[PDB]
Amino acid sequence: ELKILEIIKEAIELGASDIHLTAGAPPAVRIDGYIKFLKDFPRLTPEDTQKLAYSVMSEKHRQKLEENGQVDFSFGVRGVGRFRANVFYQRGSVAAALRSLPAEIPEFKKLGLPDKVLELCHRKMGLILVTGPTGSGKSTTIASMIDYINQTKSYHIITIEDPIEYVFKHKKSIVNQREVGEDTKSFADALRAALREDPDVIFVGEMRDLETVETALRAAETGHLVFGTLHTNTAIDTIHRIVDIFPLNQQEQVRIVLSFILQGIISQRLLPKIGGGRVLAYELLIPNTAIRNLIRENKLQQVYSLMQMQTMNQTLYKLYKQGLITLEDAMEASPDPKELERM
Amino acid sequence: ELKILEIIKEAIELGASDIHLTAGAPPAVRIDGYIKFLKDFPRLTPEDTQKLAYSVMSEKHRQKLEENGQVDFSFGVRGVGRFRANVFYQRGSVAAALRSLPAEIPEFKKLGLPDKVLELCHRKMGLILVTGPTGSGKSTTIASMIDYINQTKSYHIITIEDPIEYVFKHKKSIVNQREVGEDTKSFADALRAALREDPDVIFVGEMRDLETVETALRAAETGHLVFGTLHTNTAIDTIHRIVDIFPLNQQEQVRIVLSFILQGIISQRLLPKIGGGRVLAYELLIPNTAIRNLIRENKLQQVYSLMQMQTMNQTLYKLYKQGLITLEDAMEASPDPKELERM
Ligand SMILES: Nc1ncnc2c1ncn2[C@@H]1O[C@H](COP(=O)(O)OP(=O)(O)O)[C@@H](O)[C@H]1O
Ligand SMILES: Nc1ncnc2c1ncn2[C@@H]1O[C@H](COP(=O)(O)OP(=O)(O)O)[C@@H](O)[C@H]1O
Repeated sequence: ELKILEIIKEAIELGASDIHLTAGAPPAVRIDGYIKFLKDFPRLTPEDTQKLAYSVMSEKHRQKLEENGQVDFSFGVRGVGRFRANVFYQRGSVAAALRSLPAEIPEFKKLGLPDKVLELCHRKMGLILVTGPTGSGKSTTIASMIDYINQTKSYHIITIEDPIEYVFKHKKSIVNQREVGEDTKSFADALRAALREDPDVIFVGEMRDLETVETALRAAETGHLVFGTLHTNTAIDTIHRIVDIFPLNQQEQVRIVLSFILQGIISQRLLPKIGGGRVLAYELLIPNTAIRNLIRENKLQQVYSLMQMQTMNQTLYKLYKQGLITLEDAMEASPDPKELERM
Repeated sequence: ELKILEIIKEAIELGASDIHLTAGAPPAVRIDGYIKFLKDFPRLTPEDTQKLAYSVMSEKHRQKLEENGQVDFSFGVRGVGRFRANVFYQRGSVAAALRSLPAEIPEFKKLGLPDKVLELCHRKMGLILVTGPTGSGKSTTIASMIDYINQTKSYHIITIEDPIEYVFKHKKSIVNQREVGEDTKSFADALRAALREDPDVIFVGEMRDLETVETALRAAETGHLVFGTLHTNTAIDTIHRIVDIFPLNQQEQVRIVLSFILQGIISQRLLPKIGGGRVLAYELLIPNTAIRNLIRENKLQQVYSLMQMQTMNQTLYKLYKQGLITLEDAMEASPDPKELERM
């Protein structure tokens, strides 16, 4: 009767985002943001949610659920696509929460970014940054850029992910994708090796460690175009954030580096549309003659003024000068009420 | 059908720099900077890239690919020459990236350095430094110097490398080459022993550690001519860099030492030629009566002024006073626009 290899069917048939298997309820499913218990066939599940859970768990996983009452892993079904699971000892039993992994990568056009971004991928070496609150298109924006490359250039692209969100088909180039925690054990002892694996483009899924940003930066300035992703929210704060987290025995030299190596910056926030709902706000900073020198001299604040590539407001407005984002959401996402309200 | 001992053939036949074996593609190859998939015979490789990988891996290697998802090692084929590999768990499989190791050492003449450099090797003890951005001839410049010696002197030369780039034929002297990570486990507990092995010339491939530079310096001032390689870019900054990284309870005495022991300095940058492409820029500092005393008194900046052996610009120009390096690259490599532009 009960088979996870089939529970996933009725879920993918309804278009669920997440499916949850607990102990007292019948397999559940998250649809349109709601939790609905699919009693369609399965009945209140027994503490043998451990049975279904194993019909997916290897051994380095099943034993891991024992050291600590939980495991975070990804597995693939030849049926539909790939899923992300997280089994854990819930209330003296076993509970699982399978998510879903993107089988297809979006056409950069569909994203929303300008036709300027597709030029960054065409650079030769530097530090392309994509920042925003968790849930703002970062992953997608990156996979569209890394995939645009994989299509038009003859490179060996190397990505260090946790977990591998999007996957890549070998096209005009050879892609190598290592999952931090399954293929290596860190972004460092993986980015460290990326250095000596002849990769043309490196990719760190997350850069919240000194040593990580340390190398992400040493690599960016050694011949490779690296893509990094901080959780900031604006341009000014980004470049600021990375230089600040460095001992002050050369916080300026770092400003110097971040000025010779910074290839681009694109912060994002996913606001709603009076359509289906998704549209994207953002701030794009493409260094020039002045800002380059500015950053180094740290005449920061003043650089924001030269920004006639596009402040977050010249954008928070541009979406409304048409009829998409309402005035309040153009504020509940606006990095500054003051800058706007004058439009 | 598939045999790494043969994949290397078709690669060396095309003159590739790197060859890459991934999982979805057919063995690939990096030619003229490009990634080309040699479908010549091999077909889309199966996850049995682990089979080819092992037809090269010993045991202290195959097991190492298990502790961490990667191994960095060198192996030799009696066919052509020696190669550098780096196998790693890529996307739940195994991926390899074999490079290539120089079978022959260049005639010092072909390098580009003046006829002054070949005199340093003839000194009796001191600290010969070769610095530059990774990719500037350091390895080659050194192997040409260490080999010029091996040819004209009756010495026991000892080199501590990681990895052994160039190899040496016993000529008028006996060469000993230890690979850090295979023969010993460090530049220190290897340079420490070099001290008591009666070597005439010592060689540290990399000196980015206190203890390392500590001994590289204690050895240089104990009777041996040692060759070191920092990643700096100019003379002034070099000697500066090494003294600064020393607790300030005698940063001057260190300046003192670096002034009695500094035998020479030659920073490099590989610029392009309107020919095939490679020509070399550089800054050469051969201490004298003044600079010796200068360094100690730390009247640094002023020493740069006595430099009528050759500033980086008197060079960045000398290449152009002929017709090789264009004016902009004579700047995109120039350690200072100001110093030049007056030529
Ligand atoms: N530019 C965009 N426009 C509309 N929807 C987007 C855009 N970027 C991402 N999304 C959608 O938002 C969701 C999550 O985006 P994602 O990048 O995976 O989160 P994160 O920013 O943490 O990496 C996905 O369902 C994705 O399709
Ligand atoms: N003086 C030079 N002139 C022209 N080409 C050079 C010179 N020195 C090195 N090269 C070439 O540049 C490449 C790398 O130089 P190498 O010294 O091995 O890198 P690194 O500076 O990191 O040690 C090699 O292919 C080498 O033949």
